[PDB]
Amino acid sequence: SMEQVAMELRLTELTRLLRSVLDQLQDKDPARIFAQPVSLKEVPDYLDHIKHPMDFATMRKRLEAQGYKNLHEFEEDFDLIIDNCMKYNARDTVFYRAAVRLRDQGGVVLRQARREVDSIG
Repeated sequence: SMEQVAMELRLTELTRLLRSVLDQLQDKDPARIFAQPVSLKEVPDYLDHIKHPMDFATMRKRLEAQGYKNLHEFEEDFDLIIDNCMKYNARDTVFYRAAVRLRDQGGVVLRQARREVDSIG
């Protein structure tokens, strides 16, 4: 149908916008602390602590499968990255501090993307 195509074009554009948003969020992690999943070889007990792991590579895979339907779902995953880290690592750690900085710096980027997604529909 012609509607299903029109939808598919919107999803594609949302995917295009969320791709730029992801690139901007990931620039705020220059140390690449959140680039890849926490290693289960190197942190064997991780899943006893964190029930829903997340990282930028895993968000990228979902993004390119057009698996984000709206900005809310995308933000849930970003928030997992941050909130997982702040629980698993203690306050006086390079890792916790990196998440606080990503949260603060990403907020600005997420603030504008919400307006762009409301604006462009």
